Amino acid sequence: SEPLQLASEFVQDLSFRDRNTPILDNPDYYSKGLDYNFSDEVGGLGAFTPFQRQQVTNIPDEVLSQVSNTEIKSDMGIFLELNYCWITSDNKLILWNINNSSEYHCIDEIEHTILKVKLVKPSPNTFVSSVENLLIVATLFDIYILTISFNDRTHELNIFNTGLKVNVTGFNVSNIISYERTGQIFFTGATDGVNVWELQYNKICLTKSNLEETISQLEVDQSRGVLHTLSTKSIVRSYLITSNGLVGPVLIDAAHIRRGMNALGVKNSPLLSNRAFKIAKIVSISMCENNDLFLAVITTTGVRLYFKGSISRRSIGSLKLDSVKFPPTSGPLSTQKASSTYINTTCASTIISPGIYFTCVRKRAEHKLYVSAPDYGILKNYGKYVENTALLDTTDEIKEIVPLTRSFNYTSTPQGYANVFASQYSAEPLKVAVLTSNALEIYCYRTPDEVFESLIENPLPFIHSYGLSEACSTALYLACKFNKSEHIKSSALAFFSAGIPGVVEIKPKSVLSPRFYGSALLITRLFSQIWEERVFVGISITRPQVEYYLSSISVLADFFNIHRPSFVSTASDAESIAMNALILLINSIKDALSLINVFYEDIDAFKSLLNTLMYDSKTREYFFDLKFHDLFTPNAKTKQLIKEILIEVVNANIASGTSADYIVNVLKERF
Repeated sequence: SEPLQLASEFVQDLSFRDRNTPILDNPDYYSKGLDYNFSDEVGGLGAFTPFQRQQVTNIPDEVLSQVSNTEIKSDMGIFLELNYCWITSDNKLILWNINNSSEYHCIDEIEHTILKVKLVKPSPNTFVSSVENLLIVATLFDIYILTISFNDRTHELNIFNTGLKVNVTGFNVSNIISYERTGQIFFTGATDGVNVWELQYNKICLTKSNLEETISQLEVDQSRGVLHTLSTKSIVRSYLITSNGLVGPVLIDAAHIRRGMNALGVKNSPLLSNRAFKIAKIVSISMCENNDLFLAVITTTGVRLYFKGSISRRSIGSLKLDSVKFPPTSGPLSTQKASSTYINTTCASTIISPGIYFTCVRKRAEHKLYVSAPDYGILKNYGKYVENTALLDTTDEIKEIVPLTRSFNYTSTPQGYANVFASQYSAEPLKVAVLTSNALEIYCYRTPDEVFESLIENPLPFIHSYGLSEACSTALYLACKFNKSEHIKSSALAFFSAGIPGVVEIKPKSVLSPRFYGSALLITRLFSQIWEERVFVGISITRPQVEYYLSSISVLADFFNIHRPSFVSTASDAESIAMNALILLINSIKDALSLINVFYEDIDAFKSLLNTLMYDSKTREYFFDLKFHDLFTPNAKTKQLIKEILIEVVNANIASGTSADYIVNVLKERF
């Protein structure tokens, strides 16, 4: 009955709903073929284009000039962690900043032909455990380990030799990879078959697979600690990484795959025939994304094969083919079974979590780049799996494809994992780097707001795909959004307030209107990360974060304070009550964040005061377990505690000038 608790309950119900959206992959989603929204032209999907090319950065001349002379071996790649690229020519290695390309560092401490470079995490129990990353360099004779870090002043890259050096003369190292949880480094040699070695550094290398020709790829399941190897004969071997070594392997081969396909009821695909069969790429799947799925296999025909598995303490089960996705054409299974759209697919192809498929196709006429992104909104709105698949701009041969940012997954559980609509505001904007022989190309993911923006003259397909509530939420966002044309803002506001006159109405029925649910969704998603987190530990969130949240909620506060008489003052009155409660909630959140903002002006003094103040035991305990939502909708105890605290911030000389005045204004008004 009380507004703040009511709004709080709404917010929490919606947060629950956001955390429990369908799991990304399920065999039932596409057992009878993949529902594609496909275009073989750049920009062809129009509004629902998942990615757009935003820049092309050439490999700098000053960098290429030091690669000019290369008699034997050249290679290049992207360092996922550093946002740096690298080139090797014979014995020299050059790293260059993706965000600069005037800033480059050479490694000259290397005598012989470089075979492999790799970025890796340090082991937890070492003298270099503090460093962010290690750079492993393997040549014909040695493995060198360097540290890479950032200077805290000139902000340039520091690269230091650790002094670690490992003899690998008869190896010809061909692959390097790490298990990050332990910092273990596994590697292969081109002259040691399918054997897996390990490098330990407290220098020695030891075999793990000694008492299917050679290994072409190593892949680690970081969430489970599983090691997959892909060999030149398209055989996958999986091992459980344990403290006492590798347990396995379990195998996937062409025969296993034929058995699986026949068991799935899908028979005689020309793309999976014994002649046409070869594996381009394998990519592990996190148990956070799917509890059962262990591994995706990309074939040279562009087919995705999904395998489930199971692991115990010292054992690993054989992988079973759970599902298959065929290329798009132009159920549809029967035609997708024989689609040649992705013939042939190269090993530069990859899958970026969650489920985003970058397909590097080489025709026999020419390089084409495709991307397939699951339509998350459709999945959570309808429980239906649809991929938006489009041709991309890149025409040059693709060397590597790597995400430059963290994946925008919403939860760390299969439920709600791919809810990008909930994480669109908090997650880092997804950018994907495509390295070719001439340039680095950056592709940016298009969020719901941009989709709605493309559909500003007619948001009907947005509503159709994503639902009316999401449409109102995004319209509110765009109506408040900074740096937009007046046309876009006024159109978004018009939709939010009136809907589409004569076509779509926004109103409560006898449930509340999608305008209310949209607004509430915005509030819930903005404060998703800090809602259930404790306020005091110092304060659990930094000062720039506090200013961020405060600014955001201030924008919303002003918005609703202005357009209030249109929403407030039986279904209609229920709507009025809910909306009023929500607006009060917004203002309250603003108030709390404002007090925290005041606290952040002299944080050392405030920490001191908190130390001396922190009063029987149950109250200091009640204080240190206060969550942000406890401050957003405070009970009497919280209110009196905060009152006392402010009283001390003023009584003692912490709050300076306008701060303290603002505080006594607060104590006077709402205390």
